[PDB]
Amino acid sequence: HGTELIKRGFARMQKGGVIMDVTTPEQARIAEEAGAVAVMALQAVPADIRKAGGVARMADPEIVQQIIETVTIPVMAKARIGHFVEAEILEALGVDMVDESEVLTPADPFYHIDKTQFTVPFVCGARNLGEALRRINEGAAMIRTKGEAGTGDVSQAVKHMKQIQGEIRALAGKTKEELIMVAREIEAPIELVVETAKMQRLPVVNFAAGGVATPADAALMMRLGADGVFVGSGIFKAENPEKMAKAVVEAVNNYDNPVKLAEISKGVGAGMKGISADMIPAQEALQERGW
Amino acid sequence: HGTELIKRGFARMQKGGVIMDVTTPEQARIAEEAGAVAVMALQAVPADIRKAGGVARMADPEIVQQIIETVTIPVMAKARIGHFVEAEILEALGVDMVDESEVLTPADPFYHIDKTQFTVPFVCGARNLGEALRRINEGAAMIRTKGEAGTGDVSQAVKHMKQIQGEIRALAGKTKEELIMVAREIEAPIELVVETAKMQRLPVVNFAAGGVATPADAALMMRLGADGVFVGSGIFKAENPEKMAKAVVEAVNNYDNPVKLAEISKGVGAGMKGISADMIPAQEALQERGW
Amino acid sequence: HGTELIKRGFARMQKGGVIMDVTTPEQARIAEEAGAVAVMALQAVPADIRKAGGVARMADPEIVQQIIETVTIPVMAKARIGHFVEAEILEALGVDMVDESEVLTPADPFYHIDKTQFTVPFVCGARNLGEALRRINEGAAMIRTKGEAGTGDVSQAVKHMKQIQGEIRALAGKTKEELIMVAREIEAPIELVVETAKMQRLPVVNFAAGGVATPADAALMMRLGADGVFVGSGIFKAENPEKMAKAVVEAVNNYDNPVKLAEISKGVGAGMKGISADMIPAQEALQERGW
Amino acid sequence: HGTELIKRGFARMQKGGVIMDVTTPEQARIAEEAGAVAVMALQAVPADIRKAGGVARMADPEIVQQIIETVTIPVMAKARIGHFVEAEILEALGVDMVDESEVLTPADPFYHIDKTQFTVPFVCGARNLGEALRRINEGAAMIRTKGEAGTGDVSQAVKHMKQIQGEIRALAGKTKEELIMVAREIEAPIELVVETAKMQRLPVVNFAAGGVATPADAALMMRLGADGVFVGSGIFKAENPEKMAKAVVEAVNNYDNPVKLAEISKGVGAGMKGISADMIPAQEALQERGW
Repeated sequence: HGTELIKRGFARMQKGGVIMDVTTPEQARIAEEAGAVAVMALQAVPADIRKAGGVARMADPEIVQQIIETVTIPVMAKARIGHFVEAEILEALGVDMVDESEVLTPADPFYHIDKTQFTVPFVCGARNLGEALRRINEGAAMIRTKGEAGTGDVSQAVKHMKQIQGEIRALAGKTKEELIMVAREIEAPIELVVETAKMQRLPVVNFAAGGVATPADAALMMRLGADGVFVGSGIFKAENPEKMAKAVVEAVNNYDNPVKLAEISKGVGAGMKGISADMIPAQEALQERGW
Repeated sequence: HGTELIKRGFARMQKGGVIMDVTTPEQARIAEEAGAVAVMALQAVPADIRKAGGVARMADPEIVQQIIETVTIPVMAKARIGHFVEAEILEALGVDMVDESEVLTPADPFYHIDKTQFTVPFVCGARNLGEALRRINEGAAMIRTKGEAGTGDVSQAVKHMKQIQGEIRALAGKTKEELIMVAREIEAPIELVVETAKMQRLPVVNFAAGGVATPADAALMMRLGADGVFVGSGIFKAENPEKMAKAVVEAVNNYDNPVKLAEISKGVGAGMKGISADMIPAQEALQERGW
Repeated sequence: HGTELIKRGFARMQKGGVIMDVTTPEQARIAEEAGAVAVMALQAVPADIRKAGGVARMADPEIVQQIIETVTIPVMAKARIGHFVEAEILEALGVDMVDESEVLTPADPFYHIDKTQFTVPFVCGARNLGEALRRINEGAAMIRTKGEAGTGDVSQAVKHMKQIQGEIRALAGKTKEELIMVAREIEAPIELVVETAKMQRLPVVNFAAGGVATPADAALMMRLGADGVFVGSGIFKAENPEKMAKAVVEAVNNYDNPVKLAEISKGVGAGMKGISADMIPAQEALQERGW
Repeated sequence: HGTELIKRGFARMQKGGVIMDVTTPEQARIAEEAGAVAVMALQAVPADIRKAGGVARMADPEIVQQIIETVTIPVMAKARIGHFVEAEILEALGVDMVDESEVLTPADPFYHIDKTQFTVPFVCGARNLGEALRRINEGAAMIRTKGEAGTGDVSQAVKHMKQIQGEIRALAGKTKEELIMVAREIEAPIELVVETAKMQRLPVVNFAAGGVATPADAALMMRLGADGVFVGSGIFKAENPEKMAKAVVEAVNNYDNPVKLAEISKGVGAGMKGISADMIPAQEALQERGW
């Protein structure tokens, strides 16, 4: 199987980019022209998944094969939580990274995949520091904040990004006898809590996902310490997907220049009509999945 | 960056005036002719925001650019709570004051902007004396009562205005050992609670907002000690926006002359059909935002 | 009045020493010969105060005058909480430092003395970081952990010493927006929480008090980061006060040399028969005083 | 410092023996003649500690020096929980093993010693599998069940011995995905829970302590899987310490021969008058210490 370094060397190439979720070959072609670094083939954007309801599963193998033949950038895919056979079918198709999505219906209500047995690197969700460290223990090669997929509200993504980054800053200065106590409270391996405290960052690349809907929200996450952004319903549910796409990609490249950001936001168009994240009942919140 | 005095010298020029919220260049032209002191460009008046629902964001940069070119009085804008990048884009556009509105959807559920790092002065909401003093600590150059935006009921604005002004009157006569105890109960800096107690007023200009719907309500707030009034849905959701506008502006200039106030109120027209503030559930109350 | 620097320059001379509580001139003479740095005149050691009960007050002015004439090292005294007139009488007698003791019966159930109006430096108790910072705000020139006076159990002193020092280590690495949140939770001035976080120690000298009963416990507190130790009932309620005194003084000077510590502990004698700190009801715990 | 193997090679020499707690040189001489493998010097047997109350501490250094000069078998000692300076003084005296006893008054209510920094091997208590694995993580070179010291009731020791050994038997057959779930429930390192499951025993020597009072109880613990027995108040609080001593030592050597055990128990004498373990309130139970 692929060494952990090489899986933690496919996740580092994605730094400072944008990943756009697409459903058809034409949408995949659009994203590549805008300058994206990867695409995420799925049957329907997270906004539609809330609307349609029912049971969501892995995309049809026919679609993921067509997108791959259409773009040159790496292609990712989604699999249900704990469905180690779905992740086997995607890997055989040639995807470069499999995303254990909480958007799709969980298949195993207790366990996640055993990601160390596979070769393709994975990406997993995380709400706090405890969840980030457990996932890396299982072999996750990247982490992305859960947020609230399909709502267009960046309130939840910022909350989870300050929880992960807020805790990692407190670990500085603590003594060994205390870092052992923290590992108990957050229920994380003690080997990682010491590796994190020495580095002051998650030992794997960390992205932002859920609620990114405008060029301003994209550059906000990069100013909180993210290495990139996952943009889904925000672009292709907007007024003009083509214009919004180039704006978001350019926003991440100039997240620290206020003068330029004003230029980008002009003429982009109206964003997706979201849903207030505080309006969603807890039982309906996708973020609650991924124990 | 701009010195606190100059930011606390742009907020003082607005004393004894009216600020009217507008959405289109024509509405901006209307307000200026009525004699207003400033306009607040936004995508939709707070009355529509309740009706439309969804996620509300910063206005389109194209609109704020058009209003600025249309009026000579200063132009303000709104930004979401905690979205320090949106406040960066507005400042680059040339607005003279950015309003951290609780009407829009909060972007950060824990923190507000760090307003001391910017040059354009800010304005922030407040329900009591504790909230007013914390905001000024962060660099707010003006305070306005939250009220209940979009309801047309002046019950909530009066309540919050007697909470802020009622507390500042109790601080007179107290001894140092006691002013320290108050700062604990209201959770405010002790340096400000002593500056307030010596001045018997908020050290920054204070306006009234939310529920002002008639020339009588406008002059009521000025008789409770306000320095001005923020009028939003009240004017342009009324029967005749043009006539209501001149009446409200004239009401604030004669708030202490009963004979004249009768003359102003004649022929103005029917006010906006409001909503009883006591009918709104707490979870739906915009005033609860702005912790 | 004495400048805060000079009061924070009388507290620094006491670093790396032992302060022994004495009741009679002969006990005061004993402590000086053992090499102590100061004595604390009081009517009865904290062990007797629990036994006798009743109301405890400031020592008789006749006693404090006799001790001062007997020793050359500085003489301290105790005063009740909030009794600003008792602290006035001691200062006139010539004591060099007044100790706002929680052992004595509180006189004011809401407020402490206003220690900035006096010239003699003060010392005050503290259970956590919040209490340490409030006391320094009022003008305290030294801090000592409350512990559980008169029990001979070093369990409580260690607990409070890891609470104060444990919190100061977490403050390293935090950002300004977060140090403001901490100051709210611990209810401390924001100016101090930033001074502490930059220094990684309390800005004033910190001692250990309560439960020190053997040469081992004395060197334990110095190994947790204390600058000294307050030893009360431990020495003069032991089998041989003369031998225990020289041992404790020598323990603090060799707290980091295991070979020597064994030599000191040989032939010292039996320590005071203490009381298990977990056996004391909360209403009877002296540490609960000093809100 | 001593390698973990050598500390886990001083604990293995004690297999299949008896360790007798002694207070005076004569008692130490008695135990050696009976054929014991080690002695545990302390100020008073656990039976007296309950009766005397107060605060219990490390023995006088004079006593531990006298016992060592009297016997040829290794000499152990006790230290309070979390008192890393007391364990330093004993090591300098020449003891071969330091016992972090829960019988003595805890000195640190949150943490135990950091036993990896020392050279002398340690022994620590344990009520279940979770506690046994955490202690070994810190560097414990032996484990002994807590039981209920000083009661003479073998009900509690058997309970804890079936908890530790009962859990280790369930771990057989489980899959990796499940051994990770167990490590969460028992809050133990995942590296040890896999080492235990492969060996089907604690990776360090395990003894029995608390409630052993007769030659029958001694051989009962050895039939439940113990490697030895710690006998304290049982022998020297009995009718005839000399006869009981040889009986208990001989019981452990013939724990599996019913015919011989009858011969040993004849003429031994009356055992210590114990206290029913179910009569002791939880707050008074020594076993509750050692979190």
